[PDB]
Amino acid sequence: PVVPQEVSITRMAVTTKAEAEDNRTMGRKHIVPYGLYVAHGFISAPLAEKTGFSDEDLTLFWDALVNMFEHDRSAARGLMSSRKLIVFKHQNRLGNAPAHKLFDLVKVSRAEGSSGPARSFADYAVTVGQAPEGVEVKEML
RNA sequence: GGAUUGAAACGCCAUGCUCAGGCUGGCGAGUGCGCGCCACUCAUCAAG
Repeated sequence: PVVPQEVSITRMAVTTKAEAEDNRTMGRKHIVPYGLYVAHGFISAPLAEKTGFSDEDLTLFWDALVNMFEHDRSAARGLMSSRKLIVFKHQNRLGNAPAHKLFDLVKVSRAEGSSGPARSFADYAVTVGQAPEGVEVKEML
């Protein structure tokens, strides 16, 4: 669970002449002190065959995922980054094991020496179990 | 391999809590109160 913090901020300039008539406005800004998010995804090769999604497209997709947040900087988003990317590659065109059982292999738990609310990625320990025989595990990050 | 009222779908761009203000002015621990009254080191033991 995350506990967003509300930050009150002020601005020197007023926007309208009406409110000018002592001249400052107070706004607020919502931030998550820290949070680690898990995103699942699926790529269907049979659908790709119907639209030409090729291997160069897949490599570009992995590149986007690992570099997704590098160009999305803004005043509101703070610092976001991709920490880890596990890819399960199936031998067969359609799958070889149930997806939900593969997602279970990625265990995310808190480091041993860390207590209290998490404030950095170092407070978490992430491990990947052994995948079934028909699936290959790749760690792009 | 035609159709999961489906297929596609950012809440998003940005914004000083600031400018400043002695905890101060001053107030005896002080007046006083015997360690003191007594009590043998002593009764013996060649020098070789």
